[PDB]
Amino acid sequence: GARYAARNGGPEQLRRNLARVVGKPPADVPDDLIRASLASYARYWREAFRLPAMDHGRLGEQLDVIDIDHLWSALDAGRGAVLALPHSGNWDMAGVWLVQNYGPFTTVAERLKPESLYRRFVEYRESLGFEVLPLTGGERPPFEVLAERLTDNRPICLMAERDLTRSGVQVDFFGEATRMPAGPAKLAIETGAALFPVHCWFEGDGWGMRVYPELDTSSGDVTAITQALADRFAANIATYPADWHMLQPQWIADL
Ligand SMILES: CCCCCCCCCCCCCCCC(=O)O
Ligand SMILES: OC[C@H]1O[C@@H](O)[C@@H](O)[C@@H](O)[C@@H]1O
Repeated sequence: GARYAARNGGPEQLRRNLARVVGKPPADVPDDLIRASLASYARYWREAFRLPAMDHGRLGEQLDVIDIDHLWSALDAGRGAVLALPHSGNWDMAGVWLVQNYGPFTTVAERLKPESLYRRFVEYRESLGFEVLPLTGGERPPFEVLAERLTDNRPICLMAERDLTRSGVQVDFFGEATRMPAGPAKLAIETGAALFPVHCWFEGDGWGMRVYPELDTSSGDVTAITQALADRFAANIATYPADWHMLQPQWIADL
């Protein structure tokens, strides 16, 4: 019921999510923003098609990342780093930038059906240089392989603003209840890795990317950490609202 509806969407569900971003009823969401959001949504897929075929050496030299030194200094400190970002802009282009300026990083992939579809997504992201760990059905437990990368002073990247299963962390998101994955907060606690909020967007015909100051994981409270994670994502999504490709149900109430 809710698990099926939670993996559907389209322009109608997009309006309901952007309604929270702008703070207006669904019918009052600007028609120009919906068009910009669908246009941004189309661009990611248009780029995801040709991204494995482009000159990644060019992309790494010419694209920039705001406050990238936040990540370098944390890797210079031997701590590892957790990069948690929302589904905004082109994050596969951001990974390309990291593969060229640092090297391969690790991530997790939901085991989609059919398997052939899942196989294609692995190939796609592996052809970009990412390490893809199966969230289920794999050889090793995903949470524990990632923890090894973090204590090994390596970066992992997690799409970390949506997880509407029984195991999601409930947080406030534009004043309403949603659920986000616990992975990012739990991995910074258990391993001490630096937890950096990350945001990607479309800067004209280019790509905008930014690393934000790492969150305080001193409390060991997954909710308090994930809530600060939600606060940062909401602050960034509000700046580039059209570049947030959330056509799926996001908030608990819409299920
Ligand atoms: C310094 C900024 C670098 C940001 C690098 C972002 C790379 C993220 C790539 C994520 C690919 C996997 C997306 C879906 C995974 C899932 O289902 O959780
Ligand atoms: O975050 C997971 C989502 O990532 C997007 O880039 C697409 O590949 C979706 O099919 C997938 O469900």
